[PDB]
Amino acid sequence: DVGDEYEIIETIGNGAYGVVSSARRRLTGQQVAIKKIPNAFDVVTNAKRTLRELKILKHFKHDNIIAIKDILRPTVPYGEFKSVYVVLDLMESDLHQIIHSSQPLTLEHVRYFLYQLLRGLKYMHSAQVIHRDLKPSNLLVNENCELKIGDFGMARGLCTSPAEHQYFMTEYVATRWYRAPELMLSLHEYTQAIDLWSVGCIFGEMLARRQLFPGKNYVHQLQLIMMVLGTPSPAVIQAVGAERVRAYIQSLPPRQPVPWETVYPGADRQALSLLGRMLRFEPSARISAAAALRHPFLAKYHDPDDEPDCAPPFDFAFDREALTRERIKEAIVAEIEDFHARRE
Ligand SMILES: Cc1cc(Nc2nc(N)nn2C(=O)NC(C)C)ccc1Cl
Repeated sequence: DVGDEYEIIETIGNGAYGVVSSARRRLTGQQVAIKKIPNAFDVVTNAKRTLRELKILKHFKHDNIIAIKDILRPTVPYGEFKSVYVVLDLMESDLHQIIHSSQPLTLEHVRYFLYQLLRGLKYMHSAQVIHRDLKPSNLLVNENCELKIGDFGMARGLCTSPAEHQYFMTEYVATRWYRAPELMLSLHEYTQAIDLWSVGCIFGEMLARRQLFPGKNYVHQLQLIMMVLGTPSPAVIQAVGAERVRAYIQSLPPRQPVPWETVYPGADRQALSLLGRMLRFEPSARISAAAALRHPFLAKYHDPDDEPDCAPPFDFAFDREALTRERIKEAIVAEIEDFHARRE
């Protein structure tokens, strides 16, 4: 059941949320995507994640971030409510599908896709939200070339609970190929700078239409980053949590960084200038999303008056709480109610 307000067309694929249904609002004919989260309250970690995503997507109001158009209200008694139905914007493709296809992808495509990504990020980052899992598949693109950041399951603030495993096991946070050196190496510096490494990776991937660091495992991933970036500094090496990784990096002959001009021959000069400001071992050495929008490479689209920040910041306190499956269900049901009490 989809509240009798919608008409289901077909089951489509989604880069950010796996499998969704293309549908239409029966009154207006407006095309939408309907995500079903089956048995949503069965497992603690899944239930916590649904709550996190709902709170994050409700807090944001930005064209480059995926929006909740509607959330279906429980039709059955409370005890029987097991599946959540979320109405999202209908996004036909994603950046993974576009990069890795026979479709055009000129420097102008790259410039415009990076612009939309950084626009959405400047806003997200000012709310003290770190996506922590940016990748081409998570950057939804529609028929009108609108890029929208989706999939906030890995998202956290500047402060995290020690009660969760990823607080210590940072190398398991997100996707290997786009995972920031501070997460790979447990450098105890976890800011929005994490996302700018991932942006750099996506930027490189758009320029060559191939993954920049497609490591086969943990060590191989580090070897790939070090083949381009060179050996990390002694300060980065001293900050490495694990003794085996630290010893492994120290066991290697020194390597100087490879110029980006050698990595991407004949690629646009301003594109490579910006890329080098993102791909740095040191998180604090990286350009912020706001300063990147000021870079000459994005001058074409850059309008400071059309690139908002997000006020107030987003608070992750709800997520640090040890909540039972029932308490999470209660908090999700209260999000549905709030979403509806804020419209009417
Ligand atoms: C759009 C939206 C999506 C979710 N998705 C969600 N929650 C949980 N637990 N899994 N999940 C997935 O999308 N999983 C797939 C990747 C297989 C939750 C809330 C909202 Cl608003």
